[PDB]
Amino acid sequence: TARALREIIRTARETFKLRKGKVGEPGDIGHYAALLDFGNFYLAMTTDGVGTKVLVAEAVGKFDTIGIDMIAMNVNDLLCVGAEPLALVDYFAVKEPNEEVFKQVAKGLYKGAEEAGVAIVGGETAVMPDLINGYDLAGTAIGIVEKGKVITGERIRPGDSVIGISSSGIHSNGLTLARKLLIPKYGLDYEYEGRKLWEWLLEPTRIYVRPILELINSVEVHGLAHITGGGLLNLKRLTNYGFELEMPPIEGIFKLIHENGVPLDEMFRVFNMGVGFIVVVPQEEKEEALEILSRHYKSYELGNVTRELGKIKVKNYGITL
Amino acid sequence: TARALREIIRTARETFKLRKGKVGEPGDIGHYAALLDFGNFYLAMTTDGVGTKVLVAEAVGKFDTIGIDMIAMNVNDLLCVGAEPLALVDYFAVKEPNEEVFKQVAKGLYKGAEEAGVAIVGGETAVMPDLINGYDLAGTAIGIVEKGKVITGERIRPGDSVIGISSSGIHSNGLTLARKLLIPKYGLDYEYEGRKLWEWLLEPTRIYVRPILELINSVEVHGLAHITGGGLLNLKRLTNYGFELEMPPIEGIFKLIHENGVPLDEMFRVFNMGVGFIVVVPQEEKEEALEILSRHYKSYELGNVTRELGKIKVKNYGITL
Ligand SMILES: Nc1ncnc2c1ncn2[C@@H]1O[C@H](COP(=O)(O)OP(=O)(O)O)[C@@H](O)[C@H]1O
Ligand SMILES: Nc1ncnc2c1ncn2[C@@H]1O[C@H](COP(=O)(O)OP(=O)(O)O)[C@@H](O)[C@H]1O
Ligand SMILES: [Mg+2]
Ligand SMILES: [Mg+2]
Ligand SMILES: [Mg+2]
Ligand SMILES: [Mg+2]
Repeated sequence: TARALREIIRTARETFKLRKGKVGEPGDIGHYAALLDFGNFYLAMTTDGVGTKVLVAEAVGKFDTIGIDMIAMNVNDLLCVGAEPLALVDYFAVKEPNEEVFKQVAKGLYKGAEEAGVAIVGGETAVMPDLINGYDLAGTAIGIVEKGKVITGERIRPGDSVIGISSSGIHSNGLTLARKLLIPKYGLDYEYEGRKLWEWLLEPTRIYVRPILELINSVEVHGLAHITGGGLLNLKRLTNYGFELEMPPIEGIFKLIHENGVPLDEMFRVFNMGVGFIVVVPQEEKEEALEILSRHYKSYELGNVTRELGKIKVKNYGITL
Repeated sequence: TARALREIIRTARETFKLRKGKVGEPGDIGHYAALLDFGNFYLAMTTDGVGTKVLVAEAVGKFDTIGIDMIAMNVNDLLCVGAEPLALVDYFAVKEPNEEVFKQVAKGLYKGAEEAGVAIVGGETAVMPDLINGYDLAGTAIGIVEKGKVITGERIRPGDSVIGISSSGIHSNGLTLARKLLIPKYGLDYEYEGRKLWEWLLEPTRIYVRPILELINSVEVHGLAHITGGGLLNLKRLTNYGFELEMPPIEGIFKLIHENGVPLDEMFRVFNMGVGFIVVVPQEEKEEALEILSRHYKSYELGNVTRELGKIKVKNYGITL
């Protein structure tokens, strides 16, 4: 996947000169959102989809929260440059204009937008049954960050505290491995800790806008990472320094996947393993940061930034990424 | 589709109040781009895909122009609120990450971006074979328009001049009808009026940024319409007044589609029929408008806006929409 993308990223970088010295001049590609220079402030913009989570929603006739996943995926990324989310458009590529599916999608769109503080300002509906085997929901979000208040991770230093905010569950990454591994063996109706497998797989992605905007307005923040594709590897997008981490107990759907033979190092690169968002703050700000985040969701002191460049050591599981 | 979309549109309008009085407060949904209030200017933002034209690219193995279709679909829509395109992200949802395909997609991306004057600032690559039967390429673009310079069509008045700019060909709408009607009977190698069927179907969408930016900076412009889905019906989005039009002769791929049994009333509602972009200007600007446009592409005085309401009379074809 990354080797195929090389040609597109290189070409994209060549277009940057088109907006040189002009409104909207961009930063580099590779971070959680693009930054566009509008003088006093940057506009941040990111585009992200839900993934094959939508195939579970279809089987049980419940798209009621898939719009939450879409909104969460986009606005949580905007947070990772320090931006306040403002607006979103949605791209709905569908096999058919199913009024039942669309009515369900609409319910979660409002719930998500209110929690994220964004207006849904437009969108695109593409009915292409020869191209789409289902209902693929994506979107694009923009937000604003003042010049001088971008948070890319360049301020991360060894000794910084690393704090994790609990995920609500599987979120929207790793669904293809989980679907292929569990559904044929167990059935979608398989009951695990009092909920059906489809409920574990469909649990809507958590939205972190309110705790993170409160955090960055109260304490000095050096890095912010939304845990999506790549798992804990997303931390290396913030800094060259290493991490020493104690990850929380493996529970819920992650335990079920693990007990079905996925190696532990693979799942910390694929699933969020209970931690959906990670923040990096100076050690002296650790307790206030935890107090702020713990108002909103269960949060963990995970560990510390080290001088072991490039390594992520999950000490309590004996895994090094 | 419009029926299935009612609950999504209704719900999206209910989210507008989340940004009431804040940066990014939106205008209404329904137009070619969303308008976001940033004080002295609006940010315009739109999201659009290529459509099943990608199936033709995949069947023949030629992907080096669908990046042009994507960028054209998005930046041409930005023009229709009077905005200058600035930046675009691409959403590439694929069955497989083929490096040859991606290498070609990147050539067309660069050419579209340079002609449109936009930087490609990021994007998203979703590998989902259970959900995608090919290579679906879409994107989101943003532009800027100063307060007091928004061109919505509200200034359109009876008597105004209606000018059409030629398309390059089929552009990116109606491909589902053209593919299903023509390929099984003729094959993609069939020769028609000097070109193969696949060349008729894959001709890249024209980009109108340079002629339209010159036009709005030179003359008074009352409305701008990019001719996409719905064909000439897109004029009804600008105004409730009527139109009296003479459309150019039926040529090339539209002629072959017509000869294969699609009535002209349907094709003026599906295909651009030779006109890719329409502008409405007061009659005293008509000749200067034609001068400017004709320096970029073949353009036509199509007709006038009428005091009569709601109808689009294509006079020389005896058709009323
Ligand atoms: N098709 C694409 N076109 C342009 N840039 C892309 C594309 N896919 C990914 N990128 C860029 O590569 C980086 C990694 O993106 P991704 O792997 O989706 O992670 P994330 O969503 O967390 O940024 C991002 O900065 C993104 O903008
Ligand atoms: N899935 C969606 N969610 C929100 N708004 C949508 C969606 N699909 C279409 N719209 C809105 O409907 C209007 C028409 O959309 P569309 O038919 O794609 O035409 P266009 O690209 O010419 O605006 C646009 O204002 C768009 O923002
Ligand atoms: Mg993302
Ligand atoms: Mg559209
Ligand atoms: Mg469009
Ligand atoms: Mg992404």
